[PDB]
Order: sequence, then structure tokens, then C-alpha cells
Amino acid sequence: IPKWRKTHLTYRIVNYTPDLPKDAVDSAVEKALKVWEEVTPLTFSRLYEGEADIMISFAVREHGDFYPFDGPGNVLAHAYAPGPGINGDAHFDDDEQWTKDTTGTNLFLVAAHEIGHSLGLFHSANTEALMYPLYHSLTDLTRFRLSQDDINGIQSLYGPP
Ligand SMILES: [Ca+2]
Ligand SMILES: [Ca+2]
Ligand SMILES: [Ca+2]
Ligand SMILES: [Zn+2]
Ligand SMILES: [Zn+2]
Repeated sequence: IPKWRKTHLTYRIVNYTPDLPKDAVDSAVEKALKVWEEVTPLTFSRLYEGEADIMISFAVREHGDFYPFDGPGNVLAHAYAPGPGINGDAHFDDDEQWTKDTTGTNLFLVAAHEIGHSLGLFHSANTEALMYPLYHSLTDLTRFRLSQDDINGIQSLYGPP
């Protein structure tokens, strides 16, 4: 049961995708981190230089670690469980089309999902859970909220705020 031994994590957006403006990317990330920050003592802090606990980046096919990307479709991204170095990092396959709306793969939706892993959560059984295996969108992107199951999960590791 891997988990962070500290409630204050630091993140760094190594680079950006050509699909969205620099800002749409930062917002998706911040809104994704904030969903977990709200339901736990977890606190994130942005780093523009050096090594961060969660190294966020975009990439296609082979790109450093042990899990290459498969081009368009399928594995949209992935994250590593809590730990040192490569662990905790979140990588997004830039072979997909990251969108703020529902026209492609919603960056926020996936990012939130990935952070769930970087924090130590695996896939859930609940169909309407954020940590659900299969990626799907929603009609009102504004109506999204952490599913009950996700609350219980993230708190069993770090507890309530
Ligand atoms: Ca790391
Ligand atoms: Ca893919
Ligand atoms: Ca792309
Ligand atoms: Zn990767
Ligand atoms: Zn996943």
C-alpha cells in the first residue's frame, strides 16, 4: 500500500502540449490537484525549477521510463504510485487531442485521474468514480465532483482535512 510520507507535495509542469494554450494546461492541472487538496491535508506547491515530487509532462511513444505510449487512442496517459524519482510522476500521451471541452480527451478529467495515482489510488469498482478504469467525459464539465468512493479512498491514506 504505497503512500506519501508527507502531506505537502511539490509539482512541476516540465513542458506543454501543442493542443492547448499554456494557461488551459495549468488550469487543468491546478483544478485537478485542488480536487484532492480539498478532501485531504494534502497541499501542493508549484516549482518552476529542479526536481519536484510530481513531474508532469507530455510525450509520444518512447519517452524515458518503462512504459511507452501507443500513439492515438488507448492508453491516454499514466502515473506512478508514491515514491522517489520516477514515482509520483504523471505523463500525458501527446498523441491524443487534449481539450478544455468535450471535443477530444479532457485534460482536466484525465489529469485528476492521474494525480489519483500519483497519490496512491488504484482503479475503483464504482462506475461513476473518478478512478474508474475506462475514460469517459460528462455533459456539464462544471457539474463534475469527486465521487463518494474517491473521497473514501484518498482519505484512507491521508485522512480528512
Ligand atoms: Ca517524482
Ligand atoms: Ca494513446
Ligand atoms: Ca496532440
Ligand atoms: Zn510515462
Ligand atoms: Zn488509471
